[PDB]
Amino acid sequence: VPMHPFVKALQEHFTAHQNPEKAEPMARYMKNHFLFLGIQTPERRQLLKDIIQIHTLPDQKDFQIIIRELWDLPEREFQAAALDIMQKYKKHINETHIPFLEELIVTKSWWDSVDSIVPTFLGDIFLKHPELISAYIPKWIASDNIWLQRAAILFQLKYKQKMDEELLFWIIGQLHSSKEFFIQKAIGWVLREYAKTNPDVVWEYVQNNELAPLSKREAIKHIKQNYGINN
DNA sequence: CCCGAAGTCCG
DNA sequence: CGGACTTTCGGG
Ligand SMILES: Cc1cnc(N)c2[nH]cnc12
Repeated sequence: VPMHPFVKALQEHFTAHQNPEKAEPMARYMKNHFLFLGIQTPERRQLLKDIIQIHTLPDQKDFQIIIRELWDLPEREFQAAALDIMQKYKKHINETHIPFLEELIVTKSWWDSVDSIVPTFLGDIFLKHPELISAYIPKWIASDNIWLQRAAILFQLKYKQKMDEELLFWIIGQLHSSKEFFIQKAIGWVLREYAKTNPDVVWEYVQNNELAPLSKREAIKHIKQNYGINN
């Protein structure tokens, strides 16, 4: 069975505009976990738009197929384009897609893909269906996979006043002893972000609960101005 | 335009 | 450890 023609067309068009000179630093930035074609986001977006204009966006019946086929291509720009394409099918994504999104998180995993899946696609799903959080979050925290652990921390990133504080702090408590940078930093990020909504609660939490030094420092990067730094 | 959100390099 | 500094991206 041949590659979906939309994916084949995207692959041809991206490859025709590859930049090996830019690809080397782009790959280094991701610690050489991936090959790159060397195409940065503004051009990558336009090349995708070109193919949509010529071929049209595929029927929704092929949405998951398109994403998987792009996920399986070696160069990282194809996963970035896959995420761009998933946004175009946003109105068709629902709670039944959580396992599909899980599988994207744990394949070709790095912060650039995971941080574009979790606070947006998964965040929106669990905002609408909070009763499903406990069907996934405990497993993610218990898993050996640091990207599922990061997903548990960051899916509420953008919730603002809809933040479940008890849940957030319970999740952070479960993961606060992790020595993994991407967990310590995720804890720092979600606390820093939620502090924009409720600084008093974040300040009290970080002053009175154990956190990795990196997590605490990132959490209070801004709000330490509001409370001061005691001698 | 601005500002706020991984990486290297150094003490 | 944390500060200083870097480019790239998204949002205002
Ligand atoms: C995630 C992140 C944070 N801070 C910066 N100054 C960055 N530059 C590029 N990505 C960045």
